[PDB]
Amino acid sequence: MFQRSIPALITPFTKDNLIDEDSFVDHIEWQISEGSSGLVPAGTTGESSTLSYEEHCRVVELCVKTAAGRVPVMAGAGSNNTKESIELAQYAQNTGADALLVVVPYYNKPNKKGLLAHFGSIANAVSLPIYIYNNPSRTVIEMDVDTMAELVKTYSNIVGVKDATGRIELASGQRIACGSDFIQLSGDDSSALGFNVHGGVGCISVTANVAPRICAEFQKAISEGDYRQALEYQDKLFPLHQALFIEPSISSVKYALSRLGRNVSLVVRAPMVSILEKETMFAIDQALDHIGLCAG
Amino acid sequence: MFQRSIPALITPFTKDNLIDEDSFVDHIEWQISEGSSGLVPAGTTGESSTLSYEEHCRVVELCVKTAAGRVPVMAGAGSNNTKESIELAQYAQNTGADALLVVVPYYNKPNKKGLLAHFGSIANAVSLPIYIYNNPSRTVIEMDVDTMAELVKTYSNIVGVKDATGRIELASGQRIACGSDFIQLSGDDSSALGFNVHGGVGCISVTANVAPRICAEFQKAISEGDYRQALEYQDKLFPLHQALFIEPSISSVKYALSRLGRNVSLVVRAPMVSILEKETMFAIDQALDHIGLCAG
Ligand SMILES: *[C@@H](C[C@H](O)CCC(=O)O)C(=O)O
Ligand SMILES: *[C@@H](C[C@H](O)CCC(=O)O)C(=O)O
Repeated sequence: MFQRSIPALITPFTKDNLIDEDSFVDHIEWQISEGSSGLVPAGTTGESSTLSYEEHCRVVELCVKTAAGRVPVMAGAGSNNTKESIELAQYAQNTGADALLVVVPYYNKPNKKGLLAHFGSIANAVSLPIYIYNNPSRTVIEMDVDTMAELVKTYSNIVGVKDATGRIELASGQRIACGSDFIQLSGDDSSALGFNVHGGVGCISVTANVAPRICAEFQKAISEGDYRQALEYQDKLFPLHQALFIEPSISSVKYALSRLGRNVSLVVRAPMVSILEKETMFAIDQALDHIGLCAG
Repeated sequence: MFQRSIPALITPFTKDNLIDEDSFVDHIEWQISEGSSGLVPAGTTGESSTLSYEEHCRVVELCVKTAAGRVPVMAGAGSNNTKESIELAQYAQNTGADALLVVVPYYNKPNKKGLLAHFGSIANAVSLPIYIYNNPSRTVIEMDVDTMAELVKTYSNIVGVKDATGRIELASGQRIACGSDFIQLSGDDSSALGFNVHGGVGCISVTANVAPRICAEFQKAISEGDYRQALEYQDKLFPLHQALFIEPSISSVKYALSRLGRNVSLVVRAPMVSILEKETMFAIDQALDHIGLCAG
């Protein structure tokens, strides 16, 4: 269901700090027309953390309605509060999402028994497919492979992972422990290539917000097994992947989209700030121009 | 104003998962009469992550009303959403708290400019004193000494830190950069002793929930400079400090309280669980015995 290039969508805001619904719709429609294969609304890159419950819901609802069944929609539905996670998950299901992205809880550092309680309680509350989002560089704790295997064996609707560790040995470990039917998606743009040759089938990408066509061509070459050509795309994209997290990628992505002429404002919600260092903007600009993304 | 032993109060829950207000009030009265010098409601040990906005406000208000001026109340106003922190801080001010505890944002990983925006925005929205809560073992990012010193120099109501790093060389660096009027409180029970000799004046403690009297006598000895007696207290408290975070401390503390006979249920909110391993319960029990606290 989910494969190849899947953007973790930004959430654009207006000058008055409302959800820029028009810009969000245009972004989705542009992403699809450029070759993105699925959508993740209200994830990390979507500034989930600074959305109200009702904004989060509205963002998922809007993304589902815009996609119009052309590509699958994996709703962000995870916080570090299980009850709230269940509420976001059931909303996503009732509004028509195709699947759920559920992060390992951040900040309160549950132990393994808590992870089993968290994901198990969510899996029992919806019938949608659930993707475990493992990102220790933000959550500190890391779900280990025994726990992930245990969840897959226990809950039929826990069906894959987003693996943002960037340590691709874990892709081999997860493939062996959870089965080759377990759907592995990279959560780290810069190692997405090797992740797939170890068994991944796509990437939930930051960079695809900014460069969806070549990210899509990149993932298409991999799925055709043209790895020589995938390596040529990697050398072109890698400087951009890197330039976009010199500072928080949410700021950097909106900076780049606005530079490219997309109708996306620079506004972000605190504690993100839109002001970038000049060295950062210069790195992003050079990487964009090396790919040749400026129309004019 | 804030000094010696200050418990990060647990939030007790009923069997039906409501806030157990009578238990919370009783815990506060007990804490005060056993010699705790301040209270921090709705911090990390308070399970702030799993309180609704309303319940968080209720915990703070109920703590303020119970304390009734006897000891100062430093309300938890932390989240990784700046707008929400402002609302929590303004609720705390309007309900009568004496100060605010504000964690460095977790999960979304702001950079230095984001920290200045986050803490600056909060300092502009309230007139209460603010304590920076630095805990990179949960937030990943760590506020550095230059950023702290700049906040302190810029905003008159940024007055202190909770320094939960447990690297006490930072207490020296923060003392020199921010000045000796800067109020430094340890956020790490096991190194509170050395933290104070480097310039700290108290501890926001997990263990004080369980053994408020001994922790109070421990901090009293330090403030009188009887460091020989303080080391004697450290040797008796250290096994309890360590036993309480074998597994998550919020579960471990509530288990310890019930083994002491207090009216605190074991209920915690997912993704925390109350089940502890046999070895964890035994390590806590023996640590409690070693302080004669229960057996002798
Ligand atoms: C997933 C896409 C990326 O994994 C974000 C990675 C990061 O840590 O910045 C998402 O939910 O954004
Ligand atoms: C502050 C007290 C401690 O630093 C908690 C220690 C931990 O990281 O668990 C608080 O807000 O609980």
